[PDB]
Amino acid sequence: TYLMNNYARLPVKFVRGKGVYLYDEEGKEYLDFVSGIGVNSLGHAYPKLTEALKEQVEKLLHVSNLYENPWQEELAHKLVKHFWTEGKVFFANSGTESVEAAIKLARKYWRDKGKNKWKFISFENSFHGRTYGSLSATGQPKFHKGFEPLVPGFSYAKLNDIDSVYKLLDEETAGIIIEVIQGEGGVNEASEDFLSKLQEICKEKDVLLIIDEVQTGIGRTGEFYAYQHFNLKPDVIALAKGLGGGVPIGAILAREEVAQSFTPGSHGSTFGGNPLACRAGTVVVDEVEKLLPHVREVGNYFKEKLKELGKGKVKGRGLMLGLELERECKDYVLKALEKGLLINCTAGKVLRFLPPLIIQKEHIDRAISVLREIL
Amino acid sequence: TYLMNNYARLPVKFVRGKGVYLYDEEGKEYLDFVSGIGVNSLGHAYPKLTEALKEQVEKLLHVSNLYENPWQEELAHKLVKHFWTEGKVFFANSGTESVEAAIKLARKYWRDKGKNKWKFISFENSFHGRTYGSLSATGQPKFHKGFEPLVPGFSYAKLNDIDSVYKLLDEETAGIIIEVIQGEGGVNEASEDFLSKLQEICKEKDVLLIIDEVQTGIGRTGEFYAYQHFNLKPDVIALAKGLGGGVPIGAILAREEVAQSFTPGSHGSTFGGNPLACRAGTVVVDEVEKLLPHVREVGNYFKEKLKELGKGKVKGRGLMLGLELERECKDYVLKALEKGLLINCTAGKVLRFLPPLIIQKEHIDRAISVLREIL
Ligand SMILES: *Cc1c(COP(=O)(O)O)cnc(C)c1O
Ligand SMILES: *Cc1c(COP(=O)(O)O)cnc(C)c1O
Repeated sequence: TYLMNNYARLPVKFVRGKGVYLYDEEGKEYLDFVSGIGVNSLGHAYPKLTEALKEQVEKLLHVSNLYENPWQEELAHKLVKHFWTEGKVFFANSGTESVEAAIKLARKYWRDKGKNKWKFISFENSFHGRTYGSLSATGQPKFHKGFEPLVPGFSYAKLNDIDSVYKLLDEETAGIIIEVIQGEGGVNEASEDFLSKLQEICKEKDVLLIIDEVQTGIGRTGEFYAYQHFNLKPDVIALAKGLGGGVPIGAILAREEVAQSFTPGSHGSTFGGNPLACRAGTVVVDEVEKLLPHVREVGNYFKEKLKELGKGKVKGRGLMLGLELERECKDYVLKALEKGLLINCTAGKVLRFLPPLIIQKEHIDRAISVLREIL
Repeated sequence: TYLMNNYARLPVKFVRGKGVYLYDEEGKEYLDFVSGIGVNSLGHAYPKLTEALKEQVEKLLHVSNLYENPWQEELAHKLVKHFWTEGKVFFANSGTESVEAAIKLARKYWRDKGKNKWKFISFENSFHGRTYGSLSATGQPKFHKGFEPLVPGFSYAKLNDIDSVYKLLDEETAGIIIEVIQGEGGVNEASEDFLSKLQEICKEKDVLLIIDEVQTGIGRTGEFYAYQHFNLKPDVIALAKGLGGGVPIGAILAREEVAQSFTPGSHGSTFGGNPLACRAGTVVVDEVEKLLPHVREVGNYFKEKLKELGKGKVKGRGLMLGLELERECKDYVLKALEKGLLINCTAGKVLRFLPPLIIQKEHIDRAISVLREIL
């Protein structure tokens, strides 16, 4: 192999996909309940997306941000129209690049006011990216192992433990970074009470609330933005994964007053906001908005069916669900694979389900059927 | 606007490209000598690239590195074939993500060996990216302002000043990061003598040599990798931009021994190595190696014509050229634009030229004529 050994790849290779199914060279069909880790929001070979991309490829792939990028304005408008207040967007290429932008925006925001707030409070079991800024925010030392020193200023509180947050907070704290639901961390849900308090603290202590919606964003949980389940009012949010339906894209959306700190030359990206990614993003956002009622309906159904299995605690909401097992779930992933079902195991014993947002109840029953056979 | 104000965009809206030409919303035609900052290596609507991408879009966009990605193997193989020794590749989505991966690999490398080397020496006027790790390596304080503290351990020496390197090198130095030719910094060329000694220092002081080829890589300077002009032997190189011909992609290539340190779970990327990016890279790499002789010839032709204008010092190699003017080049960019020519101004007074690698002499003459009339 000419590739570095940083991944633990499953012994399977796909060549094509269509709808919620993937196929290997052998022609064997696989029901996809991982969607490339919540990236293939519209499944594979989605007609509207496929046709749009084929057209864009022949027209213009990239010109860079040296020039005006109208397509960025169009997509941004659709993202901001769903935000709780007036806001602006900066486009990136991935979730980690998006979190990086949010951290830089938060720090410069206070510096612009002549205030020395540069610290951040994130949470244990969180995952915000692998690049240095995002890695420092990621509350999992195992991922830090060998790369220290990280960016100074990051401390880790505990999810649903408001007291752990108060303890790490001081007058030098720029922001609090959190995932409404921690995906990679085991589909851990921040409670309404905790989130409500977290918001109050940010208003009270004058600290920015930064929500990482890279995994929960764009309809994944049953609302366009997961923060909307609790009427939260984030200062900045990070987005990626499902936003591009398979095409690499990322973005941060900040409220007007905060966005102002991203002045000319303060930050940028070469590939960021290229016409291909924005074309894909435009298709996805319009489609997810129409699918939301279905995502809520199919999601509730899927959660109910999981509870019926009586094989562990069911976590999450919408189509970001988990099944906490008593044993390590690594082996179940292999057994499901042999049976033509793609599932994921994270946090050691939590099966993570991230099917495409176009998933139907019939496909759900098919997946539940396999689970009942292997658990 | 719905976009943050972090860019200083020229008032031109492109909508389509064909060959080495771009067309804006008014249908006006522009000869592209910037190629989106050296990204559109094969120009726009390149037949072979377009057909390959359209075919890929219909089949598979993304599966994630949870599974085997054969397309990653194929592209890596082609990139390693041109490397000076045996190595491995890690795929990212941008140049900044690539430099970040390199910094991480270098630090973990020494940790695996039981050693305490975590510092890096980079150079003034260098540009390696905007995310925290890369931002720390970037030797331009103006890009740091408001974002500190950065990742600890970075110091900046002076290009072609070997003594400035010694004054910063100690036993805790993990590696030296450099651009063979600093593009963004003003197309600054590292001398053969300097690079020779720098290579010497690394071997004798036992420090890793990391060359950032995001801008110089993939044929831009006449050779597949710019370091080949000096028979250098880097431990790690970073690539991006032109590698994808317009599609976002990035990567680091490291010789076998260093690559070993990227163990399972140590690093990763959700979008990294997706089939769309790899299909693009595969086409570009095959086409570019066939263009190398052409790049060298048209490149030398262009450089000579630039010298003939007698309007400044000509810098660069191959098709990465610059013209250092007596005063700011801000206005000339606009004047050239008005005359249907896209050029770039960097380092305040350096006009940078990065035409597509398929550019021909007839096209060069066209650009030269415009330059003669405006300079
Ligand atoms: C997956 C994920 C990331 C990383 O996204 P990348 O595109 O791999 O950089 C960051 N934050 C959260 C919450 C994620 O789920
Ligand atoms: C352009 C450039 C980068 C940044 O690449 P991005 O994709 O914008 O992160 C890094 N290093 C060098 C040498 C570059 O020219």
